[PDB]
Amino acid sequence: REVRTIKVFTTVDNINLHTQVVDMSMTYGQQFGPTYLDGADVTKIKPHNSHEGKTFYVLPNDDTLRVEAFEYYHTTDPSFLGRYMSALNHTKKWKYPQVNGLTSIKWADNNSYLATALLTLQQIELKFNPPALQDAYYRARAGEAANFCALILAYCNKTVGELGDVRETMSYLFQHANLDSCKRVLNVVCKTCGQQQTTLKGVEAVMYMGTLSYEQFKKGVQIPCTCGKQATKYLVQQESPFVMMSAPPAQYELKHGTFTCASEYTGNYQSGHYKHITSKETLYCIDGALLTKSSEYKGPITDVFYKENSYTTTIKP
Ligand SMILES: Cn1ncc2c(Nc3ccccc3Cl)ncnc21
Repeated sequence: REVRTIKVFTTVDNINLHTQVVDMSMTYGQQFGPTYLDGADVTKIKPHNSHEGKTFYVLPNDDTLRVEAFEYYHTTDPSFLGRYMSALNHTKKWKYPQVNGLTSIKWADNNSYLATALLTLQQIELKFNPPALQDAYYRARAGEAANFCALILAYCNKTVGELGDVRETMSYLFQHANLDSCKRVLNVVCKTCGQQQTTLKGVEAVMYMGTLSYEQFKKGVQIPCTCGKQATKYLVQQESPFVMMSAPPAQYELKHGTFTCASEYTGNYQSGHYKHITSKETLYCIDGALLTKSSEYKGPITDVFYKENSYTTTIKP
């Protein structure tokens, strides 16, 4: 019969704010359904004076919100916002030191794979299609990386605390990147079967699993033919700002100025730790918040990133 009310804003995207007047006697839950304040689940909290004028996230439960959510995130996955908020609640508590002019993450909750991915993303040319991802990437480049990390988690369907794979993370993120112009032309040659050429576009044009060396891919790599015998696969043409070469972790020597950055993986599928090696004026090894320099580097490398623009082979088949 006596009611206290505050004004708050609800949103799915943090750009379109929708005015609400809420009753302080009931929970946010009772009023909006699942509600979050800066990542924290406030579904079962009651509105408080300090809340007046703040923005709360809600799940998209009307047509306007569904459209906004889709336009912002480019996903219709009903669990997405929940998982993002959940992740954000953890990532907002992590530390993001500047290390050698790059935003890193101090180790917490098995986040070594995310630190490595975050560092990599700052050194290759990539534009994301979902406004959420692109906005968050710009802020992460500027030093505020908590949202970006939470979004990477939500898009890769990974929970805070779980061991992650960098190659898999890059692959999922790449699905949301504009890589439509990227083109790869391959040739596979059999002394018996002949020469078979393949054109790839998009994510598949910038990724390779089986060798770390971009040079080796240009020169030719041995693979089975349908004939049963050994054929040569080699890169004919590449049009992309970068390429990613991956392989199961093995001892490998990184030579200064022959690549942009690399992932080191110590461990197996059940446990392990990533470190990031970048080529600048010398070799930097970024391990979360820790930085070491060296002229040479030899370690279990699993991904290497190289710069590219437009490459044509000099091989005449
Ligand atoms: C021997 N081994 N252990 C892991 C692994 C791998 N993927 C992976 C999975 C989880 C975390 C990190 C990575 Cl690199 N790919 C190839 N060989 C691998």
